[PDB]
Amino acid sequence: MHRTYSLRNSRAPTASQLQNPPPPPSTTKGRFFGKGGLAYSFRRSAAGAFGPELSRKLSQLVKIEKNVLRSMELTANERRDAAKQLSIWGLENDDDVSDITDKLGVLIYEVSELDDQFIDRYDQYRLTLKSIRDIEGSVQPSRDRKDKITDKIAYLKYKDPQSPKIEVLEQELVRAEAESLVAEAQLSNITRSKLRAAFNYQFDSIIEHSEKIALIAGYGKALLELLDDSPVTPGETRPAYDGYEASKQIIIDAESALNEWTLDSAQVKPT
Amino acid sequence: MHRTYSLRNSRAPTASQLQNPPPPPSTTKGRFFGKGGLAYSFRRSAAGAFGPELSRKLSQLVKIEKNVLRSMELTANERRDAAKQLSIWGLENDDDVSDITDKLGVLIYEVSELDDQFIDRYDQYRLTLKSIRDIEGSVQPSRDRKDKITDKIAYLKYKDPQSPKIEVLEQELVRAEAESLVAEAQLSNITRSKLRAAFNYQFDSIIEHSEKIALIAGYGKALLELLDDSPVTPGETRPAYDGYEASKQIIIDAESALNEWTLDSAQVKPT
Ligand SMILES: O=P(O)(O)O[C@@H]1[C@H](O)[C@H](O)[C@@H](OP(=O)(O)O)[C@H](OP(=O)(O)O)[C@H]1O
Ligand SMILES: O=P(O)(O)O[C@@H]1[C@H](O)[C@H](O)[C@@H](OP(=O)(O)O)[C@H](OP(=O)(O)O)[C@H]1O
Repeated sequence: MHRTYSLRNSRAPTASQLQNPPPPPSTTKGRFFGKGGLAYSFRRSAAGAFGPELSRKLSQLVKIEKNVLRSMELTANERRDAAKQLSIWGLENDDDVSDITDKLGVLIYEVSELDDQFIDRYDQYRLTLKSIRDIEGSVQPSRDRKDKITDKIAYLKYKDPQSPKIEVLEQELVRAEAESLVAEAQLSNITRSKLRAAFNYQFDSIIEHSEKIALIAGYGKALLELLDDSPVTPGETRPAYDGYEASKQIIIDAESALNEWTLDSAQVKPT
Repeated sequence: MHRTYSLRNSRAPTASQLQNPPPPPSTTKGRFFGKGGLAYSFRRSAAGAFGPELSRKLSQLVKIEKNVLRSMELTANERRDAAKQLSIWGLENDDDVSDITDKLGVLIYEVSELDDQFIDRYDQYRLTLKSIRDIEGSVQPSRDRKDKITDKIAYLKYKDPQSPKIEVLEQELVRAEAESLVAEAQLSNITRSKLRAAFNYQFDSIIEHSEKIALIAGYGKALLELLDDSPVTPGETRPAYDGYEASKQIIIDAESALNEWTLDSAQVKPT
């Protein structure tokens, strides 16, 4: 988060924000529950009511992550349709305009397919989170039994300190305690391992997607440079278009670079 | 698109796809209309029925782009909630685990706010597309009148070649034609200018967002390195955690780098 020490819900402008004023807030921000509907909210609340207490939060996280994946795939499909129909509109235009919008449509198609691949990786990470949820929520009943048996032992001791069940219940409490402390140890180990692996995978997918999208954007801007933005004076003829070969090579190079990209090929250097 | 010349709906694996097998397709791909509901589809169809013919496609593009923006803001809010509640789950864990998941939550919060900024830029680009739609759809009725008047002139000439209305209608046809050819010229000019500017803005926002997300991912992986993934043997104690200062400096550096990022500071070099 970028907030400086102030009560303001506004952050100090960065270098990009200093370069130009930020655009006004989106006009599509309507008034609603802030999420669109209620069925997924009911699912989330059910995850927050019925599940075991100590696993309830992680089950809710898994459900919300599934919602995020659903929304991401839906918006990827919608972006694909938008690119297709944008190029459809650009078909009946100037030949230069038609070619430029067609190539932009292909680039957005690549962006959509890369989004789909990142979505598959994101679902793999979500499955890992589901696995850690499962193991930890199945290790919870050990401590549940420990708490129940210690409460029963306290109640029996208060009611009848000389009851014969005291010794056997004490052995059982010891046994659940040996079952439980070291189970906590194993749970911590597996939680650390699974969390580290899943988040490393997720961040590798994130950086790969970001770098591929950045390369696509750079190639698209270089190809936009090809577009002739010089206006033609009223009443004049249309100059001939000869950018087929240049955009031809540009899209060829974009595909070649996308094939060539590797995890080590990432040029992002954190400091 | 990455498809090689084959009937396969499968693309040759890239270097990243060669490094490891791709994950299986997402398990959340349910059976439905492929989009979730019907109200937005009705809106899109109304955009594809009632509007002027030559502006109908661009109006549909604007509507679909609004749908994309709505979905993007919804998924950004859901990702924000997911990060918050993930860190909420990580609160009651190991102190190292609590700190690492808290910092990851902050990083995903930054990702969400950057998504919101990119969404604002994307809506600015959508507004530019709306503007070009408006001007071009308002220039369409000139050609509509030209076609109507030429049809009327042909019908009148066939019905009565010596009708007195022939000369005045011919002058009006000339006048609409002088109104229309050069209007086509101006429309081509304004379309080129608006499209180039809007797509340059969109691609600049895209590359900025991608680079910021890539820096966030790199810093997050470097911070995940801080996590102690070494398992502890059963029955042993918990080693003391001392990573507060290291993650302290890591998040400080991440914020500093995010402030320092400029458009020229982008390190992506298309070839
Ligand atoms: O004032 P009203 O009667 O409620 O209608 C609004 C506005 O006048 C436009 O018709 C429309 O924007 P466009 O001109 O771009 O179609 C907008 O839709 P929007 O919010 O989805 O943009 C409507 O909400
Ligand atoms: O086959 P169904 O009837 O569609 O139900 C699916 C599955 O059987 C589980 O109930 C659930 O996973 P869990 O066992 O972990 O709850 C999953 O949710 P998910 O995709 O969010 O994991 C559901 O989609």
